[PDB]
Amino acid sequence: DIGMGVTYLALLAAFKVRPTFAAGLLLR
Repeated sequence: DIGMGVTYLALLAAFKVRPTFAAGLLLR
């Protein structure tokens, strides 16, 4: 695609923001 490398890195990695709350909930 025009930019599949952006989705596989953003929509695949950057997308992981939900669990980022519990994953780093230890930080205050």
